[PDB]
Amino acid sequence: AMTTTERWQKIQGRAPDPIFELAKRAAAAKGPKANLVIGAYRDEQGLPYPLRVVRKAEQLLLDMNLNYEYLPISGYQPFIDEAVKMTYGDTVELENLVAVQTLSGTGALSLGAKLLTHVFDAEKTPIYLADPTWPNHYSIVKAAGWKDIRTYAYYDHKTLGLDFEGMKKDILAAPDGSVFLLHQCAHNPTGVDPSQEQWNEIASLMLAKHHQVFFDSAYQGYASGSLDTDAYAARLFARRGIEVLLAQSFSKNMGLYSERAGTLSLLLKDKTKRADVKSVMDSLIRAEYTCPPAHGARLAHLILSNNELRKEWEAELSAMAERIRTMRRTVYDELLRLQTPGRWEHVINQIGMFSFLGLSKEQCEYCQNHNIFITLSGRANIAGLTHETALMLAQTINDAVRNVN
Amino acid sequence: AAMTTTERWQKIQGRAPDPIFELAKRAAAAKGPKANLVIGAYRDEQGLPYPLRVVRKAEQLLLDMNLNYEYLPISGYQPFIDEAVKMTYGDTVELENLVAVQTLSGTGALSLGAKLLTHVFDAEKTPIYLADPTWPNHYSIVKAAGWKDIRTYAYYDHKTLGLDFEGMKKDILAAPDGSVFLLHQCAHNPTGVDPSQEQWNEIASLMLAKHHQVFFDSAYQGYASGSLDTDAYAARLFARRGIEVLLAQSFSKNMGLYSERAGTLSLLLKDKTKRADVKSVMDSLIRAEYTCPPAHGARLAHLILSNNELRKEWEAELSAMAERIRTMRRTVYDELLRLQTPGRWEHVINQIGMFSFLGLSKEQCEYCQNHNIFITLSGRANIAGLTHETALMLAQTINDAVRN
Ligand SMILES: C[As](C)(=O)[O-]
Ligand SMILES: C[As](C)(=O)[O-]
Repeated sequence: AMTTTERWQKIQGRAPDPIFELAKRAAAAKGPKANLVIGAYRDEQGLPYPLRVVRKAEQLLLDMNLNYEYLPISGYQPFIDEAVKMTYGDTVELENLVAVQTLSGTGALSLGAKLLTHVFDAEKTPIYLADPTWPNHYSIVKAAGWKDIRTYAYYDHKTLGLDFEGMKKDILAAPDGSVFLLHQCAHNPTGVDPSQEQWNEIASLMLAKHHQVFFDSAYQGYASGSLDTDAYAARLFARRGIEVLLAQSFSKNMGLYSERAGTLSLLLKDKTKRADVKSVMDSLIRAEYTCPPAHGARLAHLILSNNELRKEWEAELSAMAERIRTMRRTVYDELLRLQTPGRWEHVINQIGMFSFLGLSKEQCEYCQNHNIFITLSGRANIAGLTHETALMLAQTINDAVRNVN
Repeated sequence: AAMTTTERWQKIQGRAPDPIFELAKRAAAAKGPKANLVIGAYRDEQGLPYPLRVVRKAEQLLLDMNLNYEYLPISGYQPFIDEAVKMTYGDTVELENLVAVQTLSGTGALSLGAKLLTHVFDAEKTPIYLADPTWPNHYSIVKAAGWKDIRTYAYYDHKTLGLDFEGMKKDILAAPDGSVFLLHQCAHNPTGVDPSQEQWNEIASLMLAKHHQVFFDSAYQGYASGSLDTDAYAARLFARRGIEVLLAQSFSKNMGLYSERAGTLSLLLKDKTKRADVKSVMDSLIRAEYTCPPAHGARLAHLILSNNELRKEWEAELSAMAERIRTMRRTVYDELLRLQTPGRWEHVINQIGMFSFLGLSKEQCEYCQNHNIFITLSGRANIAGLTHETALMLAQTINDAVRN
């Protein structure tokens, strides 16, 4: 603390991201293995799967010779409009909402959490996250300045299902005018979503308590294989009059992980305030990164907008969702043939890319040590499996259960 | 007292608009003959957006590589980082003794760097010094990163239209030891005024004696003079003088990659264990903001930096862009001489890079704007948006503004 060298010498290091680390360990791991850490889709051969429609869009886009001039702060409008239309339906009135392009879902979550501090007192108003949830959610929200982060009950670790009664109690027990970060479909990590009727009950509670709803929509398409089906909760909440804030990602459903394409949108009840909310969002973006990367949004716009590419895309995503169910069925069937102790129906009843297996930290540690790389919380990327490794996963679960529990 | 969400959203405070934004909009919508010289992007000799030929080549090469779209590491695409830092510092002892990450271009590196520095300095008490004048977004970025005592150092001499080097030195010395100084590495924005080599060396010495932290904004290497070496002088000199340089790098102007957002943040730091701690803070800050950076811009810049043939093509293509800006500076100058406009006008050809402080009063800049010559009220013009034709128009309108 006199020369700059001395000043830097005192910088406090930070722990590394456990997920991204484990994925690195898995990727380095030796013989036959299952790298099931990160939620990234793999094909039948277990290899990365750039979508055929994205390969088509690459060539279309290159032939068009668009320029590289700065986007507006808010980003590439053709993409934003199509993207909001994909989640809210061709019905949606673009004029009654505010929406910007973001750095995928993470970017929309960070941006939205910061925005909310201009409307709510982030020193006092709680923000509620699901129990359990993406551990990065807590980090993002905290970094954005939220000082009272809480949990709503969601998953029942005994029944390996939804704890809906606990969720309702926690919504009602929260102070009025709190923020709730909800998973729009394919809850991460549990893979269990409310029913349609349960979503409508949640909406009525959010209304009666004057809560702010923040949807995280990272997996639209993966809960059912159908984009329209999976948009049910967002569309319901819109129809019910909720001022929905929603963070959207194209990393998983279009496979654009590396290009960072997403949106942040707000259904603003008072149209005269749209300009003011846009001006805050734009100042937040301007002071971080000035404007977003164009390539991913340009690619996604072509795929959303063109009727042929859009239908090809939806068929490709439907097939992706179906390979995941086949993998679930393969693991489940093998768990039955080995007569592994316990119930395993949640492997096939859960939806999305993951299975939340319900194993102990020690059983998970066992798995990792036999080259089955699932998280310590028991989360497994089913979309990482091949027929070979789905069988290995079951065999290792069977071993872990019979030998540690 | 707001109760419903709609009532809370009702109370949100709109954030005042960028006056440059409003002017640029006026300029872009204007009919009739005009010169839109507001926003800082390169235009070619026909006044048009200029995708680089080497970037169009690299696009096709990348497509033919059949690459996937899987996440980059949090810190970004490491071959890009390595080539990017080798470009600014050269193939030298530095490359092993630094920490660097990919960022969302210069802006991203500036925000990340300003946040990072709050983990080494007390942003509540330690002053951070910006140039007088500077890019208005500098103030926004630092304020938003948490800096509470934002100050300025004398830089442009509004009388001489050159550098106020004595005043700069005085402010460097008068600041408390251990302050942060955000320096423009080359092509100062908005003025085009840069210190000489010998002046940069005096500055390095002052920074060492005062134990100031140096934060370089490096948005224009190569693009300023046409030479990557020339334009890297300050960074390399400061490195050689032993300064722990924090540096924000952009490929927006020098590769025309405005839309793809490719940049780096790097720190020169000797101890290897501490390099890894610094890294861990950079990665933590990234992760909570956007998880990892976009790949397409980084893959384009890496291929151009690394492919020996594209690298050579690019340096020639950049040299020609820089030359064309000088050419426009020369055209304006000659016309102002030709028209015998009152006053000194040599600053038009002594300034370097895209931007020029023309030296006009507010009333004269208003006159330019009302005659469809869109420069800012502080007299900033983007020389690089001129054509031979609008260069002459500018000089003639300046000559009218000055005369009435
Ligand atoms: C983790 As994401 C939705 O920012 O690719
Ligand atoms: C203005 As920039 C250096 O972030 O493209």
